Amino acid sequence: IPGISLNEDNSHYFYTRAGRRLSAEEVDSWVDQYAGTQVKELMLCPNCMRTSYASQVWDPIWRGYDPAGPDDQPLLASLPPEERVAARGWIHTAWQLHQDGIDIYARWIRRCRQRGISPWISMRMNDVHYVNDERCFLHSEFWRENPQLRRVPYRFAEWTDRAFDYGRAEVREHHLKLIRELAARYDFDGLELDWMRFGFHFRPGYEAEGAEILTAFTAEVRRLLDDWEKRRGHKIHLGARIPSRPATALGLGMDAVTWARRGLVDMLVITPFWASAETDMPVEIWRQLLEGTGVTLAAGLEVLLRPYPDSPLFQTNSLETVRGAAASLLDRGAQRIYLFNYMDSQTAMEDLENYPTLLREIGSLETLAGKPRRHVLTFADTWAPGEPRAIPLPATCRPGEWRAFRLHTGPKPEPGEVIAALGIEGAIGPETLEVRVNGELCAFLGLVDLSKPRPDFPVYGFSVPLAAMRRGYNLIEVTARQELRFGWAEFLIRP
Amino acid sequence: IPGISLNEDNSHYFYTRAGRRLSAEEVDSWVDQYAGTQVKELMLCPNCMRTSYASQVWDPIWRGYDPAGPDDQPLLASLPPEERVAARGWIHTAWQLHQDGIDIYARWIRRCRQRGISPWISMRMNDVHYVNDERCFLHSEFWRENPQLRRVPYRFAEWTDRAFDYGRAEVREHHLKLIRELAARYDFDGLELDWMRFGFHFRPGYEAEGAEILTAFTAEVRRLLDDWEKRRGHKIHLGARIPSRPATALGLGMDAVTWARRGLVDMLVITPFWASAETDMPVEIWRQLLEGTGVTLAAGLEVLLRPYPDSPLFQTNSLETVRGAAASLLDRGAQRIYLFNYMDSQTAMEDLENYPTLLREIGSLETLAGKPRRHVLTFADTWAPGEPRAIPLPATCRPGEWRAFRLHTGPKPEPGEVIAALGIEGGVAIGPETLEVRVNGELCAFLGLVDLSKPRPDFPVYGFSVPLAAMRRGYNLIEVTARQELRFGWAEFLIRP
Ligand SMILES: O=C(CO)N[C@H]1[C@H]([C@H](O)[C@H](O)CO)O[C@](O)(C(=O)O)C[C@@H]1O
Ligand SMILES: O=C(CO)N[C@H]1[C@H]([C@H](O)[C@H](O)CO)O[C@](O)(C(=O)O)C[C@@H]1O
Repeated sequence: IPGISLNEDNSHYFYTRAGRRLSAEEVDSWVDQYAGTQVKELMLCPNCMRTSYASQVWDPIWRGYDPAGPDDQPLLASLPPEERVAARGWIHTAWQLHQDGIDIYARWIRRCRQRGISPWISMRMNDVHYVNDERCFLHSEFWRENPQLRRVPYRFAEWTDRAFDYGRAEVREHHLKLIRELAARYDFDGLELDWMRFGFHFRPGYEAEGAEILTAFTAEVRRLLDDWEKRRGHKIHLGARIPSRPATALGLGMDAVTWARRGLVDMLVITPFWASAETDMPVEIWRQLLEGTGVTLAAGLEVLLRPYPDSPLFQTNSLETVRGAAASLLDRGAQRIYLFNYMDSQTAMEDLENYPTLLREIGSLETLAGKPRRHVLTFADTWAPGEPRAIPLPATCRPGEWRAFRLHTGPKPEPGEVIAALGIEGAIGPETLEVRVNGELCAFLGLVDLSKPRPDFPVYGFSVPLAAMRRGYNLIEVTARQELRFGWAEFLIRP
Repeated sequence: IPGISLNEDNSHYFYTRAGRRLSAEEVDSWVDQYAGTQVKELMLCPNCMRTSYASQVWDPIWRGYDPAGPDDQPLLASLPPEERVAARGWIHTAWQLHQDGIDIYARWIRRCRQRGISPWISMRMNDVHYVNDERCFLHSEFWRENPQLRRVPYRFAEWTDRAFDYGRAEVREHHLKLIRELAARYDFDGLELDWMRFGFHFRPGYEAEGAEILTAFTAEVRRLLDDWEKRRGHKIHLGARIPSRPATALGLGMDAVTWARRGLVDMLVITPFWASAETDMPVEIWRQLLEGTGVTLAAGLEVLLRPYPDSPLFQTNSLETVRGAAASLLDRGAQRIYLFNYMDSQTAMEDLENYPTLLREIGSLETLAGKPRRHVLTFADTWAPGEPRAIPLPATCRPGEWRAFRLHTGPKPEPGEVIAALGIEGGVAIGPETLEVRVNGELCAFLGLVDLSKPRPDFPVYGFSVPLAAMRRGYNLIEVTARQELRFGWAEFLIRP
């Protein structure tokens, strides 16, 4: 079966377990929820601009920390009073584990290997959370002291504006120092260069030179791990997270076809940044690009599910919507489903009771088969600077005009019900819309009470004749008698 | 050098030479203007829904024609009186040629090799001109009698709604009858399948089964040409015209990577349909996709240059703007520049005096190098039904907001002037500090209003002096912020040593 790669971020475990002395036994139990599922690999993130373990070459999260002191101390001063409580949870929990001689990543790796999971280290290569606050606890003293090493000096409109420029040798050396320590300190099966935090690593306009620079950096990483294979006596993998379309990937200085062909990486994770999980990604094109290279292609899901970038909705995926994306992507040739931000609490799916069910279904077409699923239209949140953007929603239809929406619904539906659903933003009757799926007339059903995630405007349901649906993309065509704007579209498949 | 491939359409010669009695010598003389140029292959197109030659298996353009009759005769009755004169120039020149025992395509093929040019035939697979007019002279009787074989029966909002559905067996057989006759009648160096007239071949939603079907159809074509290889005593090439981006090509049922890997085709032309040349096409991606297949990748240019699909401007490329596109696409790895609608008259660049210079320059970075060129921002006119569209212009900038435009300018600039030029739509006057323009992060000095040569917008264009050493090989980034709300309708890089 393809199976699941699940990412545990750098902060979550420390935020959620704060205020309790953690025993080695408890730390170990975290790995156990993942045993005997479709999870093949845990990607354990130990860093932002700072480490959550006791690094000797970077700043740990607790550098500057007074354990005994009040919340209002120099490290937390720049935060509002209530946000210091959460930040100090992370800082104090990670500190107290060090004090107790517990290395969390050393214990998780060891427990993974007992429970038949492959343990990975995922490194955040260029995290910029809260760089609007130059005094923030989670920035490195290296970032604070070296404003000249940033990507964009002439403006500050986005956090990525203040990310590090890997065009600079001092910047590449800074990140290679952590990878050198991480190789030494931890015997992991694989290192995953998480380029997708936050995906922007070069001066605007120098991305072509950047592609050469990143390919050369990757080669140095692979050479280092080749040396640790001998010391460690087992193969060590190298993977990377990159954008969802191949033109955007190259446009952000990530030429992965070259990394693959030169044998530098053996896994690639195509993924959005954050704003929504892309239900539509061109997997088939990447498979053709990567033919013969021995690289596993993983399709990355994010937790949010949102219809367009300006939407005020911030709801997460549900078991049904993840079943929809999983079936789609596996059908298109994904060799792994990768879950970022699907954790056991706080940053997680809102229907959390379904978590164990999810970890045992979405890694295979046979386990998803004949279970209800939802294929929601969304959008690509990440484009190279000045690259034309393609955003389906929202969509206006004037009187007598036609609008089409293609949605990837993966395997041909089993015997059962198929609904096409359309949310209208801003007053329709049953004859205002004519809806066809693959040419075929769909019967009006009336208003549909959607489970979360759902818009906050009316959703109208159309009955699709079962035999209309095909394998892969499905085409919703509509014409309106009155001017309307669409803000949501999905297929629901219910055997 | 990569060189040029140049497409002569099915109608143009007959339109422009109408009302002269043509001799064999004159007919031969057409090829001669392409001799001693960077043109390597003439793509000769003999068909729409009707052939311009005397077919035995399809309708010639003159089926139903009364040579002696008046303009107002059955074949032309459906047309406005003025439009009848031009239509009949096409029908009567193609008819008279046949009456005088001249097969125009036989003669062009022969002359081509006398002149060192490789001659190709280029078939239009699904032309739909004027299908709003059910009684139009240039439709096949097969098309008129078989409305059930069209793509879309539930509406007529575009010509492509009445295109044929290649998902049907009877449609494939109809187009395979023409290929079988073309391979028998003409000794060509290769056949091009022109899928991009007009690009839409399948019922909306069935493009996945369409891909499997067109791959098998391409496999039958290749197998048939393998047979003719032994009869003709030399190699016959098979090529196709496909969309500009791999996701759209597959979405319209064209899996060219499979055609290339299975050895079905040895040339692919990536191209827009019509509405504008694309100056930005992902050549480098296609090159990675086709690696190890020996397929010749050609970048197709169209004659129109327009900034956005809803623009009312209909101006053609200039020598400078083709220099621009050509340099960009070669720099990116195009193994040929392919010209569509760049004829010798009527359907032609507006600066026609510069056509001989064009056919001697755009074929190599060496012959383009140091020469004035323009790199204009446009748009891709063709997307798969319901595929989201990425259109850069027009672009609104609110006060203190930033907008970026990435323009592919191919080779680094030689010692000279580089200008970023930006057209502002609407009735709003800017000051010289209204805009802040950066290229690859570097400030560009306001130059004032630019008087662009055609093609150009009908709204003010402002020029910014780019520091030379800012510019890089490949994509170059324009970043703009405005102190007042503005809409951009035009962007370019002008590079003049
Ligand atoms: O906000 C929290 C928990 O309070 N953690 C966030 C977490 C957090 O801000 C970082 O781990 C800080 O280094 O960041 C992410 O992992 C992310 O980058 O997508 C999402 C997660 O919700
Ligand atoms: O309209 C005319 C004749 O004046 N020729 C047009 C020509 C013409 O309509 C067709 O050859 C008729 O089948 O079509 C094209 O080649 C085209 O498809 O882009 C354009 C060309 O300008």
